Amino acid sequence: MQYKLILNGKTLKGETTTEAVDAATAEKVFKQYANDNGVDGEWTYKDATKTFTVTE
Repeated sequence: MQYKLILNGKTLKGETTTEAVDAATAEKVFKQYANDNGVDGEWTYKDATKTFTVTE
């Protein structure tokens, strides 16, 4: 499924997607994508719109 990630912060902001087979994999990959770009923050997940949010 296409999961989404929303980024709120100053180091990084905007939206990005990933095709992952479930929400555990999608979570390892988005958190990898955040560490790549310097992002440290708090995470929510919303199984109803398959969407992750991280806010710095």
